[PDB]
Amino acid sequence: PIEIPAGVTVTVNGNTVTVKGPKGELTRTFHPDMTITVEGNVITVTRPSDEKHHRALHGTTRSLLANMVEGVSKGYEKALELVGVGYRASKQGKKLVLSVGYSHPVEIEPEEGLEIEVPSQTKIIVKGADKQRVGELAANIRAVRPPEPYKGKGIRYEGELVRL
Repeated sequence: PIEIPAGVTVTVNGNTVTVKGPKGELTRTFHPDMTITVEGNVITVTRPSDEKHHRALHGTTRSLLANMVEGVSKGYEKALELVGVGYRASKQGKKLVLSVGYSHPVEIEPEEGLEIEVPSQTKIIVKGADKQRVGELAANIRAVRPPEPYKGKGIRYEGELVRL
């Protein structure tokens, strides 16, 4: 079973599961053949048979739930860094404002369930409960102005190896 940490509320309705927590809320549907139940303090997954496809479905369903529980409790994040003189980021409302060498700034507003933090003018942190959506928004930010080959200016992931 999956342990429901504190602060986390799990709701099951047929094949749709909703998990809420301090870091966010996520709703997910699972394979019909799988039975999901909140057994007091733990989430249990019961497969219909012992054939292989079910055994595989069972472990796959279990993992997804575990990660849904990890996301709203612990949350996920991806950091990016700005490299280049005059290149800076700031937070104006829910919006990320980027000054990356164009005539005017680029403003990005995260969708629902996503946050963007700017702890220093050259560091951007994207966070949320869905690891995928976090990965996707950070790739979209970097894509505004990826690192150029001669000097490495642009936006790069925090540990991005971009040798000039």
